[PDB]
Amino acid sequence: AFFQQQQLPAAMADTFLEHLCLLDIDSEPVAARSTSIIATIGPASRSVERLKEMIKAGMNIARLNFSHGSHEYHAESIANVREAVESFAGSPLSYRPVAIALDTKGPGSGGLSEQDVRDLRFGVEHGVDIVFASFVRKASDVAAVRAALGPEGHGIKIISKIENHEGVKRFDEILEVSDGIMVARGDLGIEIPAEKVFLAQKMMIGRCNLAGKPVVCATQMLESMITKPRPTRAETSDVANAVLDGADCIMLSGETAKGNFPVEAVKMQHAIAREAEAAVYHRQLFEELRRAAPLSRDPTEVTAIGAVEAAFKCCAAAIIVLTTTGRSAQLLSRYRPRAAVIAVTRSAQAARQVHLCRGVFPLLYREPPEAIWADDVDRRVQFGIESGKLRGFLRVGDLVIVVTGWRPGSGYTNIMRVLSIS
Amino acid sequence: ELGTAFFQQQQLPAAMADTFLEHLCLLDIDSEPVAARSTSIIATIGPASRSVERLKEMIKAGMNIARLNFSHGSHEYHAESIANVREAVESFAGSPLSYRPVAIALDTKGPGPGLSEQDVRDLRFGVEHGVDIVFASFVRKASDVAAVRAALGPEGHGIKIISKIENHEGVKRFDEILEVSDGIMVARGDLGIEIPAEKVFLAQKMMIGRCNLAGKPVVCATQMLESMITKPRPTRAETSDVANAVLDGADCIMLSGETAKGNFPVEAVKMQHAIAREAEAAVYHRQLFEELRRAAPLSRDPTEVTAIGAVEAAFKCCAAAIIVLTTTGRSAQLLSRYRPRAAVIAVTRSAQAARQVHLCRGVFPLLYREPPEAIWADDVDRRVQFGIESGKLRGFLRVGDLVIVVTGWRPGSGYTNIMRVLSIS
Amino acid sequence: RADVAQLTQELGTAFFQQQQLPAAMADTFLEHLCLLDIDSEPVAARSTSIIATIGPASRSVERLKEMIKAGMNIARLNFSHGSHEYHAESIANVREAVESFAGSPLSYRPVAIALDTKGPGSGPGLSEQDVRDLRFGVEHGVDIVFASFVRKASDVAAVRAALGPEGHGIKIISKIENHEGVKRFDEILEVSDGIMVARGDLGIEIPAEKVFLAQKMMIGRCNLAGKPVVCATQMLESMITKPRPTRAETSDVANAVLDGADCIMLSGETAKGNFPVEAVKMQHAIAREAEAAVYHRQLFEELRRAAPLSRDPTEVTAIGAVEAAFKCCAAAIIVLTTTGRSAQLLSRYRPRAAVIAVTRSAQAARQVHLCRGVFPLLYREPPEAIWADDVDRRVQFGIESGKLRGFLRVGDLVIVVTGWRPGSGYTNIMRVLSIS
Amino acid sequence: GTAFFQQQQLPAAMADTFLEHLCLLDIDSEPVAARSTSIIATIGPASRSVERLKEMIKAGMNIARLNFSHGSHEYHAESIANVREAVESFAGSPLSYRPVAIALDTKGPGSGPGLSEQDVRDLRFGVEHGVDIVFASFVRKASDVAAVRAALGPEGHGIKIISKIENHEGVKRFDEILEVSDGIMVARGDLGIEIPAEKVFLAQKMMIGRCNLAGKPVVCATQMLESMITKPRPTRAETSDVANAVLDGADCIMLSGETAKGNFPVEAVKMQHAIAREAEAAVYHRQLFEELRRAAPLSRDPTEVTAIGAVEAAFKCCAAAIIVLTTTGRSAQLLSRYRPRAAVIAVTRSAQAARQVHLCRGVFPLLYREPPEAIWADDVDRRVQFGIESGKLRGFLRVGDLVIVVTGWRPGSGYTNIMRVLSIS
Ligand SMILES: O=S(=O)(NCc1ccc(Cc2ccc(O)c(O)c2)cc1)c1ccccc1
Ligand SMILES: O=S(=O)(NCc1ccc(Cc2ccc(O)c(O)c2)cc1)c1ccccc1
Ligand SMILES: O=P(O)(O)OC[C@H]1O[C@](O)(COP(=O)(O)O)[C@@H](O)[C@@H]1O
Ligand SMILES: O=P(O)(O)OC[C@H]1O[C@](O)(COP(=O)(O)O)[C@@H](O)[C@@H]1O
Ligand SMILES: O=P(O)(O)OC[C@H]1O[C@](O)(COP(=O)(O)O)[C@@H](O)[C@@H]1O
Ligand SMILES: O=P(O)(O)OC[C@H]1O[C@](O)(COP(=O)(O)O)[C@@H](O)[C@@H]1O
Ligand SMILES: O=C([O-])C(=O)[O-]
Ligand SMILES: O=C([O-])C(=O)[O-]
Ligand SMILES: O=C([O-])C(=O)[O-]
Ligand SMILES: O=C([O-])C(=O)[O-]
Ligand SMILES: [K+]
Ligand SMILES: [K+]
Ligand SMILES: [K+]
Ligand SMILES: [K+]
Ligand SMILES: [Mg+2]
Ligand SMILES: [Mg+2]
Ligand SMILES: [Mg+2]
Ligand SMILES: [Mg+2]
Repeated sequence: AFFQQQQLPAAMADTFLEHLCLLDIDSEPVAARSTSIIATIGPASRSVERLKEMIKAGMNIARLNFSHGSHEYHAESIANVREAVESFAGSPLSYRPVAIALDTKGPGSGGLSEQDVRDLRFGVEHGVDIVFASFVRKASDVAAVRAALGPEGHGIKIISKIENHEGVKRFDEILEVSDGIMVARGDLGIEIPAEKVFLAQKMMIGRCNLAGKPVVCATQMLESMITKPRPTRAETSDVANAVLDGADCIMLSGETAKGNFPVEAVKMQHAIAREAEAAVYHRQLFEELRRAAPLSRDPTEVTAIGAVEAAFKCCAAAIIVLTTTGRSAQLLSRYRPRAAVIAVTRSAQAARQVHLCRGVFPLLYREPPEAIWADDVDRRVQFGIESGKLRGFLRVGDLVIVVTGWRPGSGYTNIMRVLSIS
Repeated sequence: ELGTAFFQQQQLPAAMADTFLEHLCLLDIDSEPVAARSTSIIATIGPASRSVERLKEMIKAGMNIARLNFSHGSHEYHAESIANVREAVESFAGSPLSYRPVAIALDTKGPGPGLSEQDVRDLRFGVEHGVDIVFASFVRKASDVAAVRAALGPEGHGIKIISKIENHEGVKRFDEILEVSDGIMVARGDLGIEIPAEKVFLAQKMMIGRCNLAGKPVVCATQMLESMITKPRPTRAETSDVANAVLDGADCIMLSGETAKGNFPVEAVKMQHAIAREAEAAVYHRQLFEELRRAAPLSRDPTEVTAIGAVEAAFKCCAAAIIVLTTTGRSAQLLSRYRPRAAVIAVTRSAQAARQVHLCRGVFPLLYREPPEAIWADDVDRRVQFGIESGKLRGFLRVGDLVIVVTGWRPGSGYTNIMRVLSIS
Repeated sequence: RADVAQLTQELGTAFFQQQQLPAAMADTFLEHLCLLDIDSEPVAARSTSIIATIGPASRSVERLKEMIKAGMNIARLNFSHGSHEYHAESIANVREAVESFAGSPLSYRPVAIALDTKGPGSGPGLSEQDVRDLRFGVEHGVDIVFASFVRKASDVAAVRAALGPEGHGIKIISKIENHEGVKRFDEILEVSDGIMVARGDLGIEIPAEKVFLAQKMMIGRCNLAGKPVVCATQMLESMITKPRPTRAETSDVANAVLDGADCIMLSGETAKGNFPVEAVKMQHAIAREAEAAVYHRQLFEELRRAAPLSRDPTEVTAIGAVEAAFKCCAAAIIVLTTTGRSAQLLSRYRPRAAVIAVTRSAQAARQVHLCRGVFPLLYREPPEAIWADDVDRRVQFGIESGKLRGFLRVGDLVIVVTGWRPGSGYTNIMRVLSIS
Repeated sequence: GTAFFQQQQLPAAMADTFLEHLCLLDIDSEPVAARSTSIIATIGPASRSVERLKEMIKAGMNIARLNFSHGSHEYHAESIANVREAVESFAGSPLSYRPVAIALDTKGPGSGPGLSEQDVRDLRFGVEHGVDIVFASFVRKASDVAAVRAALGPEGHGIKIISKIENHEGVKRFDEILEVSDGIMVARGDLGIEIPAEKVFLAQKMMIGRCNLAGKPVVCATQMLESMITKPRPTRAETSDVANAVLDGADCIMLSGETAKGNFPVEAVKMQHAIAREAEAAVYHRQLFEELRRAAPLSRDPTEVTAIGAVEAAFKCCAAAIIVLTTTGRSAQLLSRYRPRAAVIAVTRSAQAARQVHLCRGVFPLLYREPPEAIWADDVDRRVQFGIESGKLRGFLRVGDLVIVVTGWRPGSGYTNIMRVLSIS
């Protein structure tokens, strides 16, 4: 029964053609949904009660579109998101962190506009986790956004939106200085021929996967759901193909901001992403990512590849990793393990931000500390196991890979352990 | 010899990549497509696309197959649509650069326990009106195909039966259906109501993969550019869907309400043409050819053996075309199954085979009507030169190019066994 | 170039020109061959063990010390000739030469003692002389038995029974020397600790032109099973009388290593020849060149694809450790082992990094020479009060001994493999450590 | 049949990995194909008798090597006459006649910087006596090859120059030497004294790999069966060395003292024949063909394009043979470079080309002696039928086998462009 589920016959295929031939509509997905969902907050999704339903449906990142609405409007949206998120904090083993992303208005006819400087300052003051920087055309645009965030915004992730020909042509220099990328297909589809957008999307996703940096696919993914309860056949195909392409996140704009079915749009992206993740041909994907990732003398990078290899060898249900900044979890995610990456962190901001990385499930640790550091580490690993059992990731008898470091503080991950559950 | 400009076009840097990941990383929006569009476009005929003048614009835009939906309209209405298609097609007979065959496909209303009475009558209408293809609705098992075949009667055994897979049973019994069918249509409209909407992409990719393995045509259909029924431009999901159906391996892509009743039928055809050309250049031929070769069983059939040798030879020299002489279309179909980048120019005396080979990706039919030469070898050479001169006129070939030529050792269908390398003079 | 660019700037272009590294980075086996370079010098310690047959040319204590220095790892006693008294004196001379280097535990070289049986002769199974010779082996503490003319699984069960309850730790290496042994190979390998491709008799029992097929098949199946395989007989035959071997002989040694042999053997070359020390030096020089020429990119990929999924934590840790070692160009993998098993499971994935096996068992230290790339370090300190401290001291002993021997250098990365509790069978941890 | 797929290591040939290919090698799986690696035997006192030479031709000797380091011109002229007399004693049965090449191995430069005066005289003797090949000793750079070519004069333009790599400089300047040479010899005797003995296998494997990539013949030489100079059977290292030279990709294997002066010249040839047949069946063609195709550059030469198409077609149908008509041997050499499992039966009228194609693995030369037919197409057909009749008599072909036939569009060398699938009747 285990080997009939989650497209495992198609996963064992010797060629990509045979993998396609073995895909089975009756093979049910079992793993938790790996690709994060970004939902744009607006009149249709602003209330606390509506936001609770969207969190339950699968929303991981709330997007604030600063092209419309005042600072007062956006501050109320942020407060409503935080109220809905904290309503589930009473059960720490099941609590789900939700990131808040600020999407800038952009440069308009201008570099960094004066409104963007004020909006970025608002973001830092309100503790946003991510900035989706509009119309990034070159590396100096990213440096300007970074400078506008100041010393208090050092920890905010900058995701550069590629929306025109120049952004595509200067992609490598933009990715180098960015934390990640958004394929902003709306403007991209007007700036370059509509029939070429799929080439830009596939190229950018491939380069972000190679760099190990998050990539978001955005705009018109389930467009018809703004007025209709069910999407078109092209829309479900688009969501599935963005996941198969290698996107870390998928996005909803008008579908959740102003449409009549915001919760249903989130549920639809969740249902498609789960099916598409099981249909990923891991045999070729892992081989290619492993071959292309450069040789490294960084112990976190070395431990990450060893852990992902070990996970595939034993069909590990999960890789439990301790992380301060999210970096150790991101380096595991870049190798696209089938095993869920359960990231145990004390940082509420890192817990929200790791939603940008495919297959990272953040757990915010709030248990009393242990006097002995080695005992504190072990208690965090047991917390990952207990949350994993409650959420359906793990069962007694499963094997897990545990990734830790040799001393406290960020940057010292160097250990991988094989553990039997219970 | 060819220049650096040649190797920058048609996604050639991405084509030379050693891995699929590197192939994706090398895709370039500035690398322009050069080859002729190989995925056929099926447009549904209706009130928005029935007039002779509108049909001429749709042929110019790229329509290769006209679909008649027998779920609506009388026999008289469909006979007038067929006459209008034929009138629009024959209006280009004066210019060899513009004349193109257009297939006519009858899409049945569907089943009741067996073949419905209306389907028996509609299939008989198809034979009487000389249709080329039947898109058989709601095929659930091999006996449904046998019933459609029997209803094509004494005169219509040459009509191609494309089975529409629209429900759970058709998906589960796919192998037995494909075995007795000429091809398959992934009919996503009903399929998306019969099975969970989130599973349709799995059924589409599986059916396309199995048809590619079997060397039989597969059509991707329904809601590909849906928003274009009322809007002049499609959504980002719609252009992505068309490109991904071509990258999946679909031989044909289809338009339904977009051309039958929408406000922009010509624009919908133009959009499918533009996307398909871009997506065909983005196909990773290096892995695709290797996998089709490895999966295809060994064969002692000379047509099959010649086809793989010709496709291998075409890749070796960057051949502009493979010119094949065919009476039934079979030798061209066996070349098409290996997905050459070279266009397959199929020269035939059969008007029906010329229309039907539009079902096979990358087959460009040329209908030959000259009186037959007394010496067979001279008649073969005249048809090969007709393919070369048509290719020159249409932009496929230039003097100095290399072409692969596929013929047989004697007249009649079934004897293809020869592959030649010719320098265009 | 992007996959090695940062490491090339850090370690230098000279590092990536040595040990056939340009040929190692090739995308195809054909390109790997085209890039093999006679100017690319080997750097790694020799990983294929050398078995030398003891005889009149190599029996003295002084001669044995030179053979240990030249690279002999396993001493073979051929029980087809010589009395029990003769073989007991050979064993005592080997042990005296081995213990003459015990003064420095960090450098000392364990040497295994292997008993090669006379065989069944015209009989159907275990002969009476073999029963007596196997009892002599147990009484004299031999580490390995090379069982002659093994034809079926019941032959190895008979050898096992003759070793008695006190010889349970002795490794049984089945010699495949005839058609039946080749045809029943799978059942023989299943119950054996390893195999010897005994080409002398095999080349008379089957057509001489088919021996290479049997050798390549048996080496491939042993590599797939993760069990040691020895290539034997006439590898450097002309060196019995000449100081230099023929072109076919150097080729044969290199190809046995490239095929995947864990051990290579010398018979008359060391037992009776005029150049026993030179024959050992020649096998050492060829094996180091051939080990660097192994196409690890395809070999590692194929060993992972063919090896079934495992729920054994030692097996899971071993593949993770070998993958980590390749990622950082690790100098060594340091492993703690009681029986040798954790080191054997690392060895089956054929890492380029040396596997430094730290053990308290003198017998396991001798026996791990059967596994390619395992360098045994015998730890003699009494146990620390706290088990975690005792584990740490053994890891540090491997590091310090490694540095003092040129295996490790300051700045190198090392992979360390340990377990969660004392006793054999609990290896489950892999650590990345920087050498300071 | 199942018996067919159990022979010639076919279970090991179908393996998905090289490791699984090794695990499936079977000592009971008998070789079926004809031996494709040529055997060069050095002529000396043990192999000069016309009667002894007839036995060596029957045992499998394809090339007779004359070592000009020993013996006078008078001695070598008698060797040549004895070889020719033994070879021509079988000319009375044209369907079984085996051509045998004559190769002149030069003394070398000695302590000098380039072409010695004795080599100039020996090379002139070679041209005057019609030798087919020159094995040029101690080639260190491209100018050494040009000097050998100049010494052959205007009448020796058709002689093949095989450069012997015997020292460090030859290995380091390998690429420039291969570029101007017809092929290479890995001369392990001197190479093993000029560089450390333990590094010779690296130079051998590298040079064989680069020659396979370039599509040029490579010879493995010296001490392959050394102990057979005095003993009836070789050592285990010697049989392994022969098998590994074939597995490495050598086109030819050589015997020196084993045939020139030893007591078992015929047995040494029989032993190389037996080992080479076993080793050729153990070649992992799945990976080898894939890598040769991937590495071989794109080509606009029709002979090269036809060759890859023909080899691909041969693998698809398990063709018993590829029958090629050739004037210079070039069309057969281009087929050989893709290492088909099918035997390349090369039909030629050139006695010299028939002798020289023995340098290319898997090429079986057939010398055609009939004068040209009046109709060129009939002359082509008669030569193809001669290849079939020779193949049937020699055991290469049987009724029911498929063969690939490679011809050109006009008489004269350089116009091969046709591949055809033929059933043996
Ligand atoms: O491992 S992957 O999932 N590769 C998917 C993939 C797609 C197309 C083809 C080429 C082909 C196209 C269509 C075919 O039907 C067919 O047989 C072959 C081969 C492989 C992967 C994904 C993302 C990044 C790296 C790697
Ligand atoms: O297709 S071939 O015959 N390749 C042979 C080959 C040998 C070793 C390995 C590396 C390895 C892998 C697995 C092993 O078991 C093992 O002993 C060594 C991989 C491939 C071929 C020959 C020549 C040129 C191109 C191609
Ligand atoms: O992923 P990051 O940010 O590098 O954090 C990993 C760090 O987490 C740990 O596992 C635990 O550290 P803390 O006890 O400081 O939380 C460290 O050993 C390791 O360096
Ligand atoms: O593709 P099909 O229908 O098998 O037809 C291929 C046939 O066409 C030819 O090339 C030409 O045949 P005709 O002269 O009869 O048209 C034959 O030699 C070959 O058998
Ligand atoms: O390779 P083996 O024989 O399984 O030994 C590995 C064992 O060695 C250890 O690392 C140390 O164990 P000891 O303290 O008993 O020597 C164990 O944790 C582990 O189980
Ligand atoms: O291999 P080569 O030397 O190019 O010879 C191939 C030539 O042989 C032929 O098949 C037959 O030519 P001939 O009739 O002159 O012998 C030509 O058509 C072709 O060009
Ligand atoms: O800004 C965006 O999100 C877009 O243009 O798609
Ligand atoms: O009939 C169709 O085309 C469908 O249901 O998609
Ligand atoms: O016994 C042996 O070692 C042999 O036969 O090779
Ligand atoms: O000259 C030769 O043949 C050699 O040195 O091997
Ligand atoms: K915005
Ligand atoms: K219909
Ligand atoms: K013995
Ligand atoms: K000479
Ligand atoms: Mg935008
Ligand atoms: Mg329908
Ligand atoms: Mg023996
Ligand atoms: Mg020499």
